[PDB]
Amino acid sequence: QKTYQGNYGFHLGFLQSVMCTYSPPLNKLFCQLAKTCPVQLWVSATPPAGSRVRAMAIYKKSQHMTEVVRRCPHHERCSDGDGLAPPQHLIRVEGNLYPEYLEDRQTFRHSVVVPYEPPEAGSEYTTIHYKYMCNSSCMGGMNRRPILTIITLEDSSGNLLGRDSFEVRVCACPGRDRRTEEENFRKK
Amino acid sequence: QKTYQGNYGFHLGFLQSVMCTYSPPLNKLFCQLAKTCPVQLWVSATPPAGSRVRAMAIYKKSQHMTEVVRRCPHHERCSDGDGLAPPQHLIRVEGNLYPEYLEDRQTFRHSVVVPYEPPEAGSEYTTIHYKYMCNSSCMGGMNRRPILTIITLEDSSGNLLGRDSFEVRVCACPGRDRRTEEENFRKKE
DNA sequence: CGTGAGCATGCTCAC
DNA sequence: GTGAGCATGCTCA
Ligand SMILES: [Zn+2]
Ligand SMILES: [Zn+2]
Repeated sequence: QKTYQGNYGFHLGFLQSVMCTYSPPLNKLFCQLAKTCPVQLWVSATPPAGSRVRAMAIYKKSQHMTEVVRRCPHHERCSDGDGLAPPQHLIRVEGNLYPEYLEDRQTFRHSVVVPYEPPEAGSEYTTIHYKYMCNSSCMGGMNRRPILTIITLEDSSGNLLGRDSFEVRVCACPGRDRRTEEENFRKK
Repeated sequence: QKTYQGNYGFHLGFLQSVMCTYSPPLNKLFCQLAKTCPVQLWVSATPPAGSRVRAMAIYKKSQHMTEVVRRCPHHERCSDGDGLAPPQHLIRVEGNLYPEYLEDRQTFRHSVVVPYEPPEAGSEYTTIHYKYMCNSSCMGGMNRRPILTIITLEDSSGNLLGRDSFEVRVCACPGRDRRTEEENFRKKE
């Protein structure tokens, strides 16, 4: 997808380095099922009060783009809910008291929204912890299809203020697969 | 709880083997998902009328024996129904007009019973076609746990007249895995 | 119909 | 827990 730093210079950042690892040249996150991944939110200017941060997954390949990304039938019933996220949601937020799990009434896409909070004292960014509740390979779900996670900064009214994204692969061996995908990578 | 021929010499045989292939030394059937496997029903003397044949799967390993063998959530919902077999049943019967899919309300175990039919003209055994609707590897299902299929010959009152059983591995490459398991089995020293 | 090599990807098991 | 190697479904010459 195409980014939109917008008027507040909004963009993501990732801690360097397993259970979670980010590849810059690929701008792809590799992580294990249900493991927390910290994502940094950077702005050049403080967003208006009441701004929100939304996370959503969409299939990368054009031919799958219209299909809603949801958990596979096995994990959807594996009883591992936190009492807040609906079972069919792939993406969950950890360490936040006000998550909102939504489903678009038109597209039926799932998303989890959290309030935007300015960086703590001494920091240049604010961190949000995300979890993916299915592997990219789960049958009846992502089915080995790569996805993109779209992080959008919106105002209290739900208007787009900024947007960024990264590709993600939820798998058993993040470190192994990242290396495999980086050496198989061809540029131009 | 043990194979046994009974008053009718009831035992199983298998057309010999790939899609579907049996290994005598292993007494194990290696087949592909949803592919028909013909198993032969042998008897020393014809059993009474009203006799039926039931098929049931159970996990081989003791620490799994108590868990019901059923289809994984993905396949249970993958609309491949045939209009009769409940969607969660692993074993289905092919080419038989009236199979009966039951679920023991006490053990919750699935089984499919079919009426017993004497061999055709010029044959010594009767053949029943089964097929498995999940791979042994299905996550949420057998999850790589080996199962045993138990075929029982019972009369119209449900009384056991004989029993037999074989191991089964439903997989993508039956020939590759049969060879591997037979190779590994030879290592009994 | 019918072949076979290599790989993708969750799992298991020594050090 | 850390790297090696296996188990097992899929892709495609
Ligand atoms: Zn899943
Ligand atoms: Zn299955």
